[PDB]
Amino acid sequence: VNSFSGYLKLTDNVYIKNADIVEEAKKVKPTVVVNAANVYLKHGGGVAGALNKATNNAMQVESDDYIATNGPLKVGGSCVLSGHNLAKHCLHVVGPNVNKGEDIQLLKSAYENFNQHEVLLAPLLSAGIFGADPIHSLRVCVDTVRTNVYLAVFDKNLYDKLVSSFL
Ligand SMILES: COC(=O)[C@]1(CO)CCN(c2ncnc3[nH]c4cc(F)ccc4c23)C1
Repeated sequence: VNSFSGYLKLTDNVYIKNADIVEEAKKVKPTVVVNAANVYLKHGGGVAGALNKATNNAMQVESDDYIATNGPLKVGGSCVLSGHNLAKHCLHVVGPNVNKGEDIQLLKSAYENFNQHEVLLAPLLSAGIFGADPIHSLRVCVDTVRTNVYLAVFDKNLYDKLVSSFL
């Protein structure tokens, strides 16, 4: 038993809700919140800009030190950093950005990072400003993640569509 509430169950291990991940994170304090990161951990907009704003820019400060030490992430890769006031940990995962021409097949590799964590609160990778089809992203999520994932979908219209079209 865990503290996530109001989710619809899609599969044995995947759950979905219409929610603001920042507010969902603020109430649940999950062990892991996933950020829709880029390779530079520049949290300017989308989910990343919202999560970072909710941390009063502490996420960005921590991220800049991470990059200065380690260099950029790989597309499809991830790193674990602090969850600040939102979660114990933040798993920064880089899905491919279609608006940069990145290979959508890397989306499966991106979701594989979730399997290193037993339970996660997450957005749909490569959705939103990353330019992928959220329905495809949901399919890859279901077919790749084996751990327990609670997907927060900000847009109510999109949430309803994802549910109605789910196979
Ligand atoms: C149509 O696709 C989308 O909604 C996205 C657009 O890039 C992709 C994923 N995403 C989010 N997903 C779950 N919670 C979210 N809270 C947010 C707060 C913000 F200020 C901005 C975005 C989100 C957000 C936004």
